[PDB]
Amino acid sequence: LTFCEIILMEMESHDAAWPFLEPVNPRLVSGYRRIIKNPMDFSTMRERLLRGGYTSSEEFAADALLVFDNCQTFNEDDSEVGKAGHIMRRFFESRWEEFYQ
Ligand SMILES: CN(C)CCn1c(=O)oc2ccc(NC(=O)c3ccc(=O)n(C)c3)cc21
Repeated sequence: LTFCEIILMEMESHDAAWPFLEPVNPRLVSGYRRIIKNPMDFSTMRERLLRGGYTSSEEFAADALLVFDNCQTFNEDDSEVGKAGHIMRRFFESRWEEFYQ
């Protein structure tokens, strides 16, 4: 899972990562809690990873993909947040394939 941490750090430093660094505060984003039932973000992933809460790379990847699937459900593809989610998903998938094929 050290390679999960490497990928997480690269995601956290990406130019398109800004929507995903911290949990969405649903008080500030109308409809978020109604539409997205299983929120996820990179800081929540980091807290779990550091504490040993992922028992396989698959569990970590499922949380990453949940970030991107939530983003695609909630936001238009041509919105700033939606565009960022598509970039981040492809970045994740590309880096993932280097360590986990
Ligand atoms: C103007 N506008 C494009 C940016 C505003 N803006 C900012 O200046 O700093 C931010 C920091 C975080 C957020 N996040 C969200 O808007 C959001 C909305 C739906 C969603 O699914 N996610 C994952 C994130 C927005 C901002």
